Amino acid sequence: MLKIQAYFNETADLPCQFANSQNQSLSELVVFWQDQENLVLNEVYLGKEKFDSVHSKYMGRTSFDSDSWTLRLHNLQIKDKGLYQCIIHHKKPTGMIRIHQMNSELSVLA
Repeated sequence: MLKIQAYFNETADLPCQFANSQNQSLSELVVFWQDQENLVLNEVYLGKEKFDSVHSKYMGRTSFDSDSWTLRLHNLQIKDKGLYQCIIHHKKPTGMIRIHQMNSELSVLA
């Protein structure tokens, strides 16, 4: 289990741990990040960020980097500690197929 540690009011990079052996391009994928309570942190629909699914709890605090397949969670709260998940779908003309998953344990120290 990937364990991350950051401090209160600081920042954290939640790793998606996607080698991309599938060699997909972002324009063909749908990337989601949700917390232990299945709340959306960030969503990148076929390459474009979609904020109408993001929970207010995260509005303005996330930023996804495709180069590293990492979501950056800003302005950490002691309440942000917990388990997070990266979920990547390959959107086929039909619908979607899940091709990846990873969890990260974020510890926020005061």
